[PDB]
Amino acid sequence: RGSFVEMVDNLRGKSGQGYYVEMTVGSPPQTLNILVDTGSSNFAVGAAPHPFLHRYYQRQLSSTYRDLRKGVYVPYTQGKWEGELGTDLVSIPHGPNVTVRANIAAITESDKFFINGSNWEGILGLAYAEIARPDDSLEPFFDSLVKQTHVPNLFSLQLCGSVGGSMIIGGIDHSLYTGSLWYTPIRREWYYEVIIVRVEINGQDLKMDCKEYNYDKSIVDSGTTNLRLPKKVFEAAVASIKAASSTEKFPDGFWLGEQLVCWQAGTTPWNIFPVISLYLMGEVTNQSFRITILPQQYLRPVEDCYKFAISQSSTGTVMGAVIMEGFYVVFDRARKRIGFAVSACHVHDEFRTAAVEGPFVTLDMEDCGYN
Ligand SMILES: COc1ccc([C@]2(C)CCSC(N)=N2)cc1
Ligand code: NA
Ligand code: NA
Repeated sequence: RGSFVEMVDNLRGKSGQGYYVEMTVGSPPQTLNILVDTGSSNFAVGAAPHPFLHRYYQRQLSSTYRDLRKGVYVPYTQGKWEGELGTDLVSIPHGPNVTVRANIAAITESDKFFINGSNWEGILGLAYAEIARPDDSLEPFFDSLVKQTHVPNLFSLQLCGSVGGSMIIGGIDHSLYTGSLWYTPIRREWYYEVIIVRVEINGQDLKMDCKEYNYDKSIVDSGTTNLRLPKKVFEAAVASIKAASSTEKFPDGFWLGEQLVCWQAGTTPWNIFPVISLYLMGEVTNQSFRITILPQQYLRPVEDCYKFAISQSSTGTVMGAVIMEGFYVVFDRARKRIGFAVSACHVHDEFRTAAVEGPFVTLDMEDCGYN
């Protein structure tokens, strides 16, 4: 409890391409880099010599492999994969000293899923069984871990925006945040669903029915890069951010993420950009808190040039890496809640820092939840 030095700095990544942890599967162990994803629930790994992959899971080499004689087909908005299901022994070298039998989807065919140039070979869905493929009876990795060990039912993520960070399995490390942790209830155990109750751009409420903030859901997701907002909320938010920094101008498509923009090294005009504040439902009736992020978070370096790291959605609000890189995030599954605290590693300046502040009084927070 409280200190987990061995798991500190166990995540690596490429900006925009996610964060991965090193894992081992099978006996003797085969080492793989695995994408950490709080927005899905399958543990799936490449199992065939696709040209983009550095390595892949060779089942024939594992004496502890067991076939489930079951296929699974998984499409996305863009990507897709299919695989064969099985179980085998799994470890996290820079994690708790335990081994568990878990479900593994051996990816045998894929399309627009593996990234050419990326250093990961699979994906660890850390979300709940409800959203597992093909159905909720396929036990997700973290469930199996908790059932078979004395590892407490929680994990936390410190993503430092080339990129690095920490996944602390089964605990919290207090050296990874400053100030206090504030908690938001997980509304339902499927995705890590939460309720946003208010959005401010540089102090200014957007005066939207808060039900719009959560249409049709809001989630904390480490596998998505951007802050994603519902169309209606997105429109208002760009309108408000456009207005706050119309001191200078950029092409109209930049806000849609259809192009980039540049400045000279040493001094970028950070300060003409507004903070964004999300107010989250708190632990207590009529009590909320807020997290505030800097431009440093929603202006993502590309290569001194930056892309606009907020974009629209038809799936609800998605607090991707943009949000999460400002914060130490605790997925406290045991008490059905997500904790936020200001990250010890987050990218700030001499002027403003990311913030987690409360309590605030918000009435009718239940009305913001979409049914
Ligand atoms: C970078 O490759 C990825 C990342 C994430 C995902 C999924 C499984 C679906 C898209 S969004 C998400 N969090 N998880 C699928 C592929
Ligand atoms: Na247990
Ligand atoms: Na601390």
